[PDB]
Parts: sequence; C-alpha cells; structure tokens
Amino acid sequence: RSYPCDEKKQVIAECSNRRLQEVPQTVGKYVTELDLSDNFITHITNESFQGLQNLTKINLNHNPNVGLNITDGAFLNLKNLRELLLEDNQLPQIPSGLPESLTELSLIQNNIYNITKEGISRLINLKNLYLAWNCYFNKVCEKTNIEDGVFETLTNLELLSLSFNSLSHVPPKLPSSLRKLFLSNTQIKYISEEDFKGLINLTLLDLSGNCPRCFNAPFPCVPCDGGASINIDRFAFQNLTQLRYLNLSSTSLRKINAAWFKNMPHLKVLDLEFNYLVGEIASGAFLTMLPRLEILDLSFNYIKGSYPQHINISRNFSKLLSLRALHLRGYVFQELREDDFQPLMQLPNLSTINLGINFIKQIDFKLFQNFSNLEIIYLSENRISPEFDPHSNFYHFTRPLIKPQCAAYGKALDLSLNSIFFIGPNQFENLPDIACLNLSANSNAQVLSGTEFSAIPHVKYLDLTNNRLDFDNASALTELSDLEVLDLSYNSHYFRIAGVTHHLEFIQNFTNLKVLNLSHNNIYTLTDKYNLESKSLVELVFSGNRLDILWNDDDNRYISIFKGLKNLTRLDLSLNRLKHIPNEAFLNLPASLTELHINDNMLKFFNWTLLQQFPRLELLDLRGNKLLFLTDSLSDFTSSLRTLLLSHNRISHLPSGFLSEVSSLKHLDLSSNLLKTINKSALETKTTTKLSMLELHGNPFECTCDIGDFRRWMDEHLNVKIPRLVDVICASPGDQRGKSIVSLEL
Amino acid sequence: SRSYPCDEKKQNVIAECSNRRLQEVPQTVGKYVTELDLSDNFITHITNESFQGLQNLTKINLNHNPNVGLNITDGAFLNLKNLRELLLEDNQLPQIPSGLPESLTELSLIQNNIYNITKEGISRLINLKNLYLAWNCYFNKVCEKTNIEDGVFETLTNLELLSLSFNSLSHVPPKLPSSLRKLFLSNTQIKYISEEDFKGLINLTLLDLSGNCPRCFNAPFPCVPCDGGASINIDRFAFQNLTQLRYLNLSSTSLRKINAAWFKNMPHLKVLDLEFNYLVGEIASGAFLTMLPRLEILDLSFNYIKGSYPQHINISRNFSKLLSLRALHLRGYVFQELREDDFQPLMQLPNLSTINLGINFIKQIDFKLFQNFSNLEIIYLSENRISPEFDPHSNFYHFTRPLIKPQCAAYGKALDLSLNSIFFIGPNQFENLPDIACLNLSANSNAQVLSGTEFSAIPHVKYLDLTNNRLDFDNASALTELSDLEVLDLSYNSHYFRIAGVTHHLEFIQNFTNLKVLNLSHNNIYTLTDKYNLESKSLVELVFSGNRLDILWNDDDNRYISIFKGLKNLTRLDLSLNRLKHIPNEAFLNLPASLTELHINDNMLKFFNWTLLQQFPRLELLDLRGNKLLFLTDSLSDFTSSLRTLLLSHNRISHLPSGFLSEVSSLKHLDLSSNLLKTINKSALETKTTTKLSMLELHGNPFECTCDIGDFRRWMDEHLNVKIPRLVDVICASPGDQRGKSIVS
Ligand SMILES: *[C@@H]1O[C@H](CO)[C@@H](O[C@@H]2O[C@H](CO)[C@@H](O[C@@H]3O[C@H](CO)[C@@H](O)[C@H](O[C@H]4O[C@H](CO)[C@@H](O)[C@H](O)[C@@H]4O)[C@@H]3O)[C@H](O)[C@H]2NC(C)=O)[C@H](O)[C@H]1NC(C)=O
Ligand SMILES: *[C@@H]1O[C@H](CO)[C@@H](O[C@@H]2O[C@H](CO)[C@@H](O[C@@H]3O[C@H](CO)[C@@H](O)[C@H](O)[C@@H]3O)[C@H](O)[C@H]2NC(C)=O)[C@H](O)[C@H]1NC(C)=O
Ligand SMILES: *[C@@H]1O[C@H](CO)[C@@H](O[C@@H]2O[C@H](CO)[C@@H](O[C@@H]3O[C@H](CO)[C@@H](O)[C@H](O)[C@@H]3O)[C@H](O)[C@H]2NC(C)=O)[C@H](O)[C@H]1NC(C)=O
Ligand SMILES: *[C@@H]1O[C@H](CO)[C@@H](O[C@@H]2O[C@H](CO)[C@@H](O[C@@H]3O[C@H](CO)[C@@H](O)[C@H](O)[C@@H]3O)[C@H](O)[C@H]2NC(C)=O)[C@H](O)[C@H]1NC(C)=O
Ligand SMILES: CCCCn1cc2c(n1)c(N)nc1ccccc12
Ligand SMILES: CCCCn1cc2c(n1)c(N)nc1ccccc12
Ligand SMILES: *[C@@H]1O[C@H](CO)[C@@H](O)[C@H](O)[C@H]1NC(C)=O
Ligand SMILES: *[C@@H]1O[C@H](CO)[C@@H](O)[C@H](O)[C@H]1NC(C)=O
Ligand SMILES: *[C@@H]1O[C@H](CO)[C@@H](O)[C@H](O)[C@H]1NC(C)=O
Ligand SMILES: *[C@@H]1O[C@H](CO)[C@@H](O)[C@H](O)[C@H]1NC(C)=O
Ligand SMILES: *[C@@H]1O[C@H](CO)[C@@H](O)[C@H](O)[C@H]1NC(C)=O
Repeated sequence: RSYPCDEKKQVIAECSNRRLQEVPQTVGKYVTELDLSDNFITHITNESFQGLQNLTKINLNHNPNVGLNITDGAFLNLKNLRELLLEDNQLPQIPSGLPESLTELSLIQNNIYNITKEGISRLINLKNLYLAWNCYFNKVCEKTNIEDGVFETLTNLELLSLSFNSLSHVPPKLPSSLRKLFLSNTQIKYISEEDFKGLINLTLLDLSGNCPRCFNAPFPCVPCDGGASINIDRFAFQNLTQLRYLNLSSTSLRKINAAWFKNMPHLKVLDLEFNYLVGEIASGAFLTMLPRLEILDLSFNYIKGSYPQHINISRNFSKLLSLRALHLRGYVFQELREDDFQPLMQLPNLSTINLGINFIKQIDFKLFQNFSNLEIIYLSENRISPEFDPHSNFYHFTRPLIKPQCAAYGKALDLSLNSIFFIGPNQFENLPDIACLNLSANSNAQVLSGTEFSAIPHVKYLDLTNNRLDFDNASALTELSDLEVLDLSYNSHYFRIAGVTHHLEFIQNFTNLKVLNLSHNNIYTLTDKYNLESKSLVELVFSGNRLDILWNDDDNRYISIFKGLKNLTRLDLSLNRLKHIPNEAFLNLPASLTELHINDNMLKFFNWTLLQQFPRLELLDLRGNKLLFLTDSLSDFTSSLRTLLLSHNRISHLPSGFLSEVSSLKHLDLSSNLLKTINKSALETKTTTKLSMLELHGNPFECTCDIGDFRRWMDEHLNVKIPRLVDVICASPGDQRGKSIVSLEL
Repeated sequence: SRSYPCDEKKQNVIAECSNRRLQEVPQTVGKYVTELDLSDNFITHITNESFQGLQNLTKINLNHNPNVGLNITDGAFLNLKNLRELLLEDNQLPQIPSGLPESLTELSLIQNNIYNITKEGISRLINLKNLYLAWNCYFNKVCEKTNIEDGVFETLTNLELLSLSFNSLSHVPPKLPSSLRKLFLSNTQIKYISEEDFKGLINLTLLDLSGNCPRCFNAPFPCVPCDGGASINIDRFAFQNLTQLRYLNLSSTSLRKINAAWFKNMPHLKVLDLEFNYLVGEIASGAFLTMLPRLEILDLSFNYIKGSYPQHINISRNFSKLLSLRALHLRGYVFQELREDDFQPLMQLPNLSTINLGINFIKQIDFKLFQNFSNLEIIYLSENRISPEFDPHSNFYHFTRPLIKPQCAAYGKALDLSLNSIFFIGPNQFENLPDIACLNLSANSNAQVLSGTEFSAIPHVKYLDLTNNRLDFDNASALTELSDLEVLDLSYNSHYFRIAGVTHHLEFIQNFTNLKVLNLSHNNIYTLTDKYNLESKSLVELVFSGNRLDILWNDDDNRYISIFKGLKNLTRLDLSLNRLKHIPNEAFLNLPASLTELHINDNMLKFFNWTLLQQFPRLELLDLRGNKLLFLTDSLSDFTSSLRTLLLSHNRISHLPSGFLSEVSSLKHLDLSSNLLKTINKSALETKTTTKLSMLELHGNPFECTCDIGDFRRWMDEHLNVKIPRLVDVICASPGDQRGKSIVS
C-alpha cells in the first residue's frame, strides 16, 4: 500500500494535490513518472529525488500551491529524466544545471525574463520547449531578454513556444529542426523575410495577437500605434513549404497578401479571427491560393457599430475546393438569402457552416439544400424568429459545435438560443433530412400537437431544453416516429402551475425512443394519465422534479408512475426532495433496472429489503442524503450489486457482518460519513469477495487503540484500494487530530 | 446557569424547546415558564409525571412528536390548572385522549388518526373557545368515517370556533352551540345542506363548505366528485338565520347556479370565495350579484369551461351593483382578448382597487380600458400570452401571499406583466396607461437593446422589475427616461453578459439621481466595454452576487480595480457567490469608504487582509460566512472601532487568538459556528477589558471535551449577558465518551 502516492501500471506515482511539504521519501522502485503537482513544496535539492534514478518524468506544476526554491544541479543526477514540468512555480530564472537527457521542458507561467545559454543551450536533446506566459497583460514584469543564439544549439528542437512574453522582434538563429513555433501575443509588429527564412520543416506558425484588435477585449490589450495592422514582408513566408497551420488572429489585418501563400501548397488550417476583414471577405484574392485548405476561421471581423442587411461572400470562395469547415461567427448581419451563399454551394467537402452570434433575424432555409454534403448547420445565438488555460486555444473554445451524441445520427441543425417562440406549419420546409435538431433556449411556449415536425419527420435526437413548453396535447411530437433521444430539461414554466393541464401521454407512442430527459421540470402533478409508459425506453432522467409530492403517503395516483417503462435500465431520481420512498412505490420501479440514482435527496430511510425485487441492479447511488443505518443482511437482498455509493450521509456505525457474503460488490464508497471506527466483523467476509475499492476519506476517525483492527485489516487486504489515504484523517484525540490514520504508532 | 435545553425569553415567559431531538420532556424547565413549545422532537410518551414541577403553564405545544406514535395517559394533563391552550397536531393519535383539564380554552388535534369525537373526550371541556379537529381522514389515507357522538358539542356553550374540515362526515353534525362564530366543514363529503343544519347559529360570521361535491378535473390531490359530477345541494332557506355572515367559502362545490335567495338575509357579506365551480354562465348573468352591496372581495377563479378558449370574457352588467367591491379575482377563466367593452360594468365601482387576471392565456389587451376605473391600485396580469404538504393552517384553494411585492406596491399603482411574451417593447406598448409606479416585466423572454425611449409613456416608474429576461445591454441611455427610478432589479439577465465577444454597457447607471437599490445578481458579469466602473451619486445598495469578480479582479488585469469606487453613497454591498479565492489588496481598498455592510459570503477565500478594515471607519457588519479562511488576526482593534457583527460561520478556523474577544470593543455579534475549533484556551477568553459581545455562535465546532474546556465553561458561566444559541448543537466531538454530549453537560 503506497503512501502517500497512488500507484498504477498504465508506472505512475500520482502524488498531486495532497498538501505535501516536501518531495516524499517513500515512493516505489518501479516508478518512472512522479506527479507532484498542486502541493506545498518550496525546496528541491539533489537529495530530494536521490533514491529515484529510474524516473523519466517529473511533474511539479503548482508548487507551492499559494516560490519554488531549486538548487543548481538538483535534477542533474536523474540520468533518465526526459520530461520536466515546472509550470506555475514563481521561478525567477531558468534553473541551472538541468540534465542533458531532457527531451521535454515546460516553464510556463513563471517569472523568467532571461532566456540564457547557461540555462538552456546545454540541453541539446530538447524536442519541446515551453516558455509561454512569463510576461503579459498587466502583470508586473520586464521585457523578455533572449540571449542571442541560445536556441541554435538545440538541433533536434521541434516545438518552441514563447507566447505571452514581451519580445518585440522574432528571435534570430532558430534551429531548422522546428515543426511548430508559437509566437502569439509577443508584441511583435514587423515580420522581415529573415525571421523564418531557414525553417523549411515548419508545419505550424502562430503569430496571433501581435498588433491586436483591442476593441471590447476581455483582457488587458495594447494595440500597435493607431490600431495599425501587423506588418508582414512579402517574402516572410517564402521558405515555409510544409506549413499546414497559420494563426493570424487579432493582428488587425485589413488586407491579405495572396503572395504570402505562393509557396505554401499544403495549407490546411487558416485562422483569421478578430481582424478587420469584411472587405477582404467580399473581394479576397488570397482564396485562389488555398486550394488544399480544409478549415477557415473568419470569426469576429465585424465592423464596430455596423448591422448590415446582408453578408457579402466573394465568388472566389468557390476556389476553396478542399474546404470542410467555414467559421463566420460575429460578422453581424440581418438576413441570409439563397443568393448570398452561391459561392459556397458547389464545394464538394464543405460539411460545416458556422454562423453563430451574428444577430441574424431571418434565413431562407431552402438555400441549405442546394449544397453537396452539409452535415452541420450551426445557427446558435442569433435573432431568428417564426483565467486563460495556457494549454488551450486562446481565441475560442474547442469543444465540438454539436454534442457528438447528437451529430452521430446524421445531418444536424442547431437553432438554439434564438427567438423561435412558436413553430408554425412551414417553419421547417425546404430543409434537408435533419437527424439532429437543437431548439434549446428559444422561449418556446407552444402546445405541440403532432404536426410541427412533419417536414422533417426523421429527427432522431431532439433537444428542446430551456423552453417554456405547454404540454397540453397527447399527440405532441408523435410525427417523429424514429425518435431515439428526447431532451425536455428545464421546461418547468407550465409544470410548476397546478391549475393548467399537463399531458405526458405521447411518450408511449414512440417505438425507438431510448433516452428521455425530464430533469428540472418541477413535475408534481399531471392530468388524467398518471403513468409514464414506453416499451422501448432504456434511460429516464427525472432529476429536479417533485416525487416527494407525487409519492406523498396520502396519494396513491403516482404509485406506478415508472412501472410501465418496461425496458428501463437507468433511472435518475436525484434532487427530488425525497424524505422517504413508500414501499409500494419503490417496488413499482421497473425490475429491469441496472442503474438507480437517488442521490442529493433528503432520505432519512431506505428499505434495503426491497432490493430483492431487483435482480439486475448493479449500481445504487444514495450519495448526499441523510441515511444513518446500513442493513446488516445485504447478502440476502441482492446478488448483482457491484457499486454502492453512500458518501455524504450520516452513517455512524458499520454493522458487523455487513460484507457478510456480498460477493458481487466491488466498489463501496463511505467517504464523508460519521464513522468513528471500523471493527473486525464489519469487515469479515468468509465468502469470496470482489471488493477492490473502498472509500473512507472525510470520516471523523477515533485514533485510539480501537483503530488497530482496521489498520491491521488494511495490511491484511492490500488488494482493496483505499484512495486518498492522506485524507483518511484522525478526528480525535487532539495530538492525533490531523494525522492520517496510517501515520500512527499502534 | 443558562437555561437548557430550552431557550428562555420574555414576551407579553416563553421556553423555546423545539426541534432538538429531545427523547423526553425535560425536568430542567424553569419553574417560571408559562409557555412550553416542545414541537418537532422525539417524544413518544407523555405521563402525569412529565410536567411534574410545572403549575404555571398556560400553553403547551407538542406538535410533530415523535418526528420519524405519541402515547398519552388519562389525566396526564389535568394536574395543570392554568393550561388554556394545548397543541397536539401531527402526533399520530388514535384517540382524543382522556381527562384533559377543564381549564382548556383551545385544543388542537389536527393531523392525527381520530375517527371518534365522543362526549367522553369533549363534553366536559366547557371552557373551549377553539376546537381544531381537521385533517384526520382525507384523500387516500387508510381511514374510517368520522363518528360524531350525538350532541357532543352542545355543552360547549363557550365554543366560538369549530373546525372539522378534511374528515369524512356526510352531514353537518346537529346540536351545535349557538356561540359559534366560525365553522369549518371543507372537504367533509357533504352533498346536502339542510334547512336545519345551521338554523340556531345566529352568531356565525364565517361558514366554510368548500370541497363538498368537488370539481375534480385536473385536481392536484385525490379528488372524488359527487355522483355525475353533481353540484352541492343547498336548501333555498339554508342560510336563513345567518344574518351575521361576513365570510362564505363555497369553492369547489361544483356550482352552476347561485341562488340569489341564499343572500336574502345576509346583508353584511364581505368575502365570497367561489373558486373552482362552473360559473361561467352565472358570471355572464348573475342575479345573485344584485344581492351583495357590501361585498368587498369576490373570488371567481378557476371556473373555466374545460376545452374552451373563448374570444372574450362575459361580465354581466349586474357586476355594477357591487358598490363595495375592493378586489375581484378572475384567474383561470381562460379567454383570448380583453376588450374595452368587456369590463364596462366594473368601471364605475368606486373602491375596486385590485383586478386579478392571472393565468387566462390572454393574448391581446386593450390597455386604455384601465384608465376608466375609479381607483385601481393593482393590475395583476401575470402568466398569460401578452406579446408586443398542504399546510393545515393555510388556505387550501390558493396561496395567501400578496400579488405584488409590498416594497414595489408601496410606491403606488402597480402593473404586473411577469411571465408573458412581451419579448420586445415597441413604440406604443404602454400608451394610455395610468401613472404606473411599479412595473413588473420579469420572465418575458425580452432580448432587446433598451435605448432610453421604451418607458417614455410611463416616465414615473419608481420600482422596475426586469428579472429573468435576456436583456441586451448595448446602449448607455437605457432606462434614462425614468428620472424618478429608485429601485431596479436586473437579476438573471445573464444571456448576453456570458458572451465575451458581444458589447456590454452599464454606463446608464450614473444617470439616475434618485436610484437607491440596484440588483445585478446572477448575471455572470465578467467583462464590459469601454467603461469598466460603476458610478452613481445616489445608490445606497448594490447586489452583485453571482457574477465573476474572480475574473474582473484576476491578478494580471488592472482594469476593474476601482469597479465600485464611483458609487459614492453606497452603504450595502453584496459580493457573494463570485468564486473569489482572494481579493487583491488594492481592489479591496477601492471599495466605498461609506460602507456600513459588506457581504463576501460563499466564495472560496483562503486569506483576508484584516489590516485593510482600517479604511472603512463606518463598516458595521462583515459577512465572511462560507469561505475557507484559516486565519484570524490577533490585532483586530488595531484595525476597527466600528464593527458590530462579524459572521464567520462555515470556515476553517481551529484557533482563536489570545485576547480575541474583548479585542472586539464595538463587536456585539460574533458567529464562529461550523469551524474547526477544538477549544477556547484561557488566552482566547483572557480579554484585557470586558467584552461588549451579546451574541456568540459556536455550534457545530469539533470541541474537545476534556478538563481542557473547563476554562471556557467558567467563561460561559460568568458571562450570562452573552447569549449562545443552540447549546444542544454546541457539542463534544471528542473524546468518546463523549461525542454528542453538549459541552453544557
Ligand atoms: C375558505 O375561506 C376562508 C376565508 O374566508 C378560509 O378561512 C381562513 O382560513 C385560514 C386557515 O387556513 C385562517 O388562517 C389562519 O388564521 C390563524 C389565526 O388568525 C393564524 O394563526 C394562521 O396563521 C398560522 O399559520 C400561518 C401560516 O401557516 C402563520 O403566519 C402563523 O405563524 C400561524 O401559526 C392562519 O393565518 C383564516 O383566519 C381563515 N379566515 C378567517 C376570516 O377566519 C378557509 O381557509 C377557506 N377554506 C379552505 C379549505 O381553503
Ligand atoms: C492559433 O492556432 C494554432 C493552430 O490551430 C493553435 O495551435 C493549437 O494550440 C493548442 C493549444 O495551444 C494545442 O492544444 C494542446 O496541444 C496538445 C496536443 O498535442 C494537447 O496535449 C493539449 O491538451 C492541448 O490540446 C494544439 O495542439 C495546437 N494545434 C496544433 C496543430 O499544434 C494555437 O493555440 C492558436 N493560438 C492561440 C493563442 O490561440
Ligand atoms: C439529459 O439526460 C441525458 C442522458 O443522460 C444527458 O445526456 C447524456 O449526458 C452524459 C454526460 O453527462 C453523456 O455521458 C457521457 O458520454 C461521453 C462520451 O460517450 C463520456 O465521455 C462521458 O464520460 C459520459 O459517459 C451521455 O452520452 C449523454 N447521452 C446522450 C444520449 O446524449 C443530457 O446531457 C441531459 N440533459 C441536460 C440538459 O442535462
Ligand atoms: C435584488 O436585491 C434587492 C435588494 O436587496 C432585493 O429586494 C430586497 O429583498 C430583501 C429580502 O432579501 C428585502 O428585505 C426583506 O424585507 C422584508 C420587508 O421588510 C422583511 O420582512 C425582511 O426582514 C427583509 O428585510 C428588502 O426589502 C428588499 N428591497 C427592496 C427594495 O425590495 C430583491 O429580492 C433581489 N431580487 C432577487 C430576484 O433576488
Ligand atoms: C386555467 C387552465 C385550465 C385548463 N387549461 C386550459 C389551458 C391549459 N390548461 C393549458 N395547459 N394550456 C392552454 C393553452 C391555451 C388555452 C388554454 C389552455
Ligand atoms: C459579434 C458582435 C460584435 C459587437 N456587437 C454587435 C452587437 C452587440 N455587440 C450587441 N450586444 N447587440 C447587438 C444587437 C444587434 C446587432 C448587433 C449587436
Ligand atoms: C474531399 O474529401 C475526401 C475525403 O472524404 C477526399 O478524399 C477528397 O480528396 C476531397 N476532395 C476535394 C475536392 O478536396
Ligand atoms: C444545444 O444548444 C445548447 C446551447 O447552445 C447546448 O448547451 C447543447 O449542448 C446543444 N445540444 C446539442 C444536442 O448539441
Ligand atoms: C429494449 O431495449 C433494447 C436495448 O437494450 C432494444 O434492443 C430492444 O429493442 C428494446 N425492447 C423493446 C421491446 O423495444
Ligand atoms: C414579478 O413577477 C415575478 C414572477 O411572478 C415574482 O416572483 C416577482 O416577485 C414579482 N416582482 C415584484 C416586484 O413584485
Ligand atoms: C445618499 O443616500 C441617502 C439615503 O438614501 C440620501 O438621503 C441622499 O440623498 C443620498 N445622497 C445623494 C448625493 O444622492
């Protein structure tokens, strides 16, 4: 049982976020990677790691966790160290006498303003060198000094990142080994033809945020004199024949010199966000130079204060023969016509068009059918009617446009966050065969009645979340006979009113429906039909409703509410304010359940016996309740249960014979409870057990001699992992107070 | 000592002993006690020895015992000669128990399992004024009919209030005392009211017959109609001698016809609740309207015809005979358009102040119609379609809470248009309205750019509610037409705020010369355009809860460092729920010097620079609850002379500095509950002077109960002027024995 770290093969010592004061001295021989991020370590000496020659990767990010002291040659011993992460350590300098074995070194987010030869030029094996985010924004720092020729000695260097430092010119004498070069936000105003002249291997170049476009910047932003464009010499890119990625976002570009791409036949991704390129999108000589380009990002090039009637796309867009994705967020215009996108219509591979955040008031949807294979039509965040992760893209989020669960079904159309407050009879005509539709957050209050989706009747995943839907007709959505996933979360507006009717009967009319989400609808009363019924349904999410009201002891109408979900395997009843479940109501839950969540309720009572009616239940989640008794006879009540989740309850005593003969149970979580001790027969199985994971952190353990039968049990069963031992802590007595229980003389 | 377990206070001696997990009555009750509240504990037995040394009790409350039956002997109570009032609600009692004292003037047996009202239990108690017997047999509880022993209430000739509602009776019991003022028989399974059921009750001011022959369609509880969904049947002459009736409740009694005859001899009738009947026909032609010239409140709500969405509502011209009507509630009638002509009858009523039309799915309104009334104060149009468990002491048919927030309605004429679809306010939206002072436009899906002209037709609005919209704050003259605005709620308009790349402008704030309260809560504010500071000469309160001051004040951004400094008159600032892990010194120092109240609760603060309080001489209250602070300063009075309340509950303090209390000086209230304290060392309570503390909170700390805590107990024994709530929850964590034993024992 490793302590304090958590070990595994995958051979990694996970030692992060554990209030460590110093490199622990207790780590296994077979360990090759040590992760000590997020601790309180302030010193590193050549002792620190002395009995650890086999380490190939150390991670010391974020130490002390709110300046790390490192002795010259501290790691110099570690003769197999390939990767050293020293991010966010308040380091005032590159550490002296780093080992030559390093292929990877990260000094992101430090106070290093001097990039010296003593520092680095030594380390001739480097492939990846990260020096970003040392001087930036309103931080108190100095201009970055790069010793001349410091990088030329690193002749296998492939990735150099110096972003978010004050450099003012590209540094000279860079090794021709380079594949990727990040120079974003370095306050460079001029690129000469010398700067990159030798880098014949470069696949990526990032010059974003030099001469930034500052208007409405969400960060401290300093533009070049007068808002000036960055100045890029005609021949600056002439020997960059392998470039596939070019980031020129926020460089205040008004004009794109086509000749920049004369010698760049492989360009795949061009990022041109936050520029002033309305004019060049209408004209655009440079589009003829990019016949292999697959992704083009021209987001946020809107003219301050303008709201043009229409968008203006050059005919030269038809020359982007390989184009797969076109991002045109934040251009800002009122109407999209069939004609305005003619140049895009013959591109064979264009599968994504993104027009989010343009305040578009109207669109001629028939246009979209005139395309070869659009798969994703993203119109989120428009007007349509009836603090910076260093390792992430700085100019936008990188999560996919459409949830992949929805996109997997086919053609997707995302109309979320609009003003489509009522769906009328022709709203969806002239559309392609949409498989995935997002109407989330449209302030939609209509009564759906079985015809609104008849022009796209093959929708398979329908997102209707965050509306105000009025469920006053039993034929709602029944035109969608292939429906597989229906999300109705956050439609509480009408559900919360007792006096209006509420019809959930249409659920039974689907033959392929597998997942239904009814969460946060405040459901506590229904009209006429009190049961949910489906033959197909496999997961129901019912969190954030009022079962406590539906199952009131004095009302029997909802006693069978879920029973007719004949195929259900997964049911989520969290956040339903449940004090107790009536025995009849619990026994009327579908017997096909394999997963049941009743967490974050106020349960003061669970009848363990009724599990006997649930021969397939593998997971029971009772976290975040107020339970205070565990049955002593669980072996009698289930033989399928694998995982019991009982953290954040008020369990004070673990009964003797609890494990009894529960052979199937593997994961038992009893963290954050009121356990003062565990006794021998609470632990005894005479059977063959599968238990491998047992969570006990956050209990107020009594660290008298009564704790020894459990300490002994830990040694007796090293096959059972107890995570976060350093959080398995002595409450009493006061000297023991704050001790981990394993750290005690018994 | 200090009283224990109960809290003792004086009012009009009350001993609050509620909700403490008491396994039994204490024998540590102050012999001076007159009112004993023991509700919501785990008491399972009551005996003749339970209240042994306790003559002086006039009132006992034992409701909700045991929390999850209560067992009470014959005459456990009669030894209490001064007991007038005895509350035994929700105790799962099989029986009106025996030998209750003759002194009783009030007895409550609401919410038990009693189906036998016998002479044996009830008829000896001739001093009763109020007898509450409701909610023993109802809905789908396992349940026998209520047997009311013949003439069992006739000897209680002091009885003014009898409530038997929510029991199965089938008829009004006969032989009821003529002293009755108030009679509650709602939901008792009565289908017929006879000539004879009320004729000796010439003193009745209130009769409740609601839920007899209920209208059951879409009911939120198990509801059983009368055969054929038939109406309650009430003899023509049933109310003949009810001359004193002020209040009649006939809700949910399936009425289609109101016999104007029922009111012939009811000249004082003031409130008539007819909710949930079938009265659309009567409302259209009601002869009974001519019988009610002193009616003040008429509730006709939820009388809709199922499946009908009529174009207009049909108000009988007879409504104009209700010359005393103050309020008219017509929710849930259901109709599409309100026209000027529809309400003609109402318009010459002198005192009609409240018109309520919530939940009618109305689509179009002729707003100028409202000008034509005498003095409308409240125009409640919430929950429509306008475009550009059951507490036994509550009213069962609706909530009683006000229709308009009092703070808003205090300014004058109120118009509530919350929960509509007024997604855009256009040039004439508000023409021909009266002079509106309080305007509620919450939850209208409104996403427009407010530009300073949208309220021009009601320029004297002083309380504006705009919460839960999607407002696009892109123009610095927004709202500036409202020169008299004092209160502005912009909570939950995060839609556009959360998007970094659109413009956000709050400069309009400085323009208001009368603005006192601004609520910007839960807007997810983390970036604004061009102007980064909030400025106002007048503003007194700003709620900035649930935004991202963690981003606005991130260490490498100086832009928002004086965000709140231009609020020169501010005294209350709320900065809770902003995810703050630390406030930078300078940003703290730039908070208004006028502050008297600062809330920085429910953030993640690890450190607090106490020294900085030196800049806030008026600061009286500091709320740091729900953070992660480990450190208290040892030199507080070096930094404050003003602080009276310091709230520190739910932090990580496990040590109090030497001298800390009586450092306090002006400090009246210290809350240190839910921390990590093991003791309070003599040092901590040492105190150079004598503490000014009157309240100290310490419960839910993990105290170590060894002779190490004697110091503190003797501190506690000395200073009886320092109250400690919840001593039951001031608990031993260690050793064991004894955890869970209060440090008081
Ligand atoms: C039919 O119509 C009549 C109205 O004409 C209605 O009668 C009202 O019933 C309620 C009880 O539901 C009475 O309200 C209570 O009155 C007492 C004493 O004045 C108060 O103590 C009660 O307050 C308690 O609870 C309150 C909230 O739960 C708390 O504020 C407080 O702490 C108290 O513990 C409560 O206000 C009301 O007095 C009568 N009206 C008259 C004029 O007597 C009746 O309820 C209707 N029937 C149905 C079934 O809805
Ligand atoms: C300008 O555009 C370039 C090219 O698109 C961006 O390069 C991309 O940068 C991100 C984050 O800096 C890289 O992601 C990270 O890299 C590795 C993947 O090997 C992964 O371990 C991390 O989780 C993280 O995903 C991404 O690799 C990189 N793209 C390529 C092809 O190298 C760049 O970020 C943009 N510049 C700015 C300031 O936004
Ligand atoms: C309504 O309920 C549905 C169904 O539970 C929610 O969608 C589901 O969301 C979970 C994420 O919480 C998805 O699980 C994830 O799958 C990915 C990739 O396969 C995996 O990496 C994650 O570890 C996790 O397993 C699940 O796929 C998804 N199901 C579907 C069908 O989309 C939905 O999010 C809920 N809606 C709201 C508004 O909360
Ligand atoms: C937005 O902020 C305002 C100002 O704080 C909120 O209105 C205020 O709400 C508080 C309650 O949090 C009111 O105080 C209470 O008032 C009653 C009446 O005296 C009293 O019984 C209580 O002791 C308490 O003091 C305060 O009066 C009120 N102020 C105004 C001007 O209305 C408002 O609720 C917030 N809005 C939202 C949606 O959260
Ligand atoms: C007060 C509401 C009574 C029953 N009712 C009427 C409804 C409705 N439920 C409901 N849920 N929606 C409606 C939409 C348009 C017109 C009428 C209705
Ligand atoms: C991507 C938008 C750039 C700046 N901008 C344009 C806006 C706006 N912010 C904003 N907040 N609202 C708008 C409403 C209508 C038309 C344009 C805008
Ligand atoms: C389109 O993409 C396909 C990959 O599915 C590829 O094989 C083909 O080269 C591309 N065609 C053009 C014209 O770029
Ligand atoms: C729909 O849009 C909302 C908001 O833009 C987003 O949160 C959600 O994931 C989207 N749904 C799908 C299925 O992509
Ligand atoms: C039940 O669910 C399974 C998925 O496990 C599906 O294949 C089967 O068709 C469903 N049964 C019915 C009757 O729909
Ligand atoms: C406005 O309407 C909402 C929704 O009905 C309500 O919660 C809020 O308190 C009302 N505001 C005022 C000021 O009365
Ligand atoms: C400051 O606030 C007080 C209290 O509302 C008010 O009386 C006074 O007029 C305000 N001062 C200014 C300059 O607006």
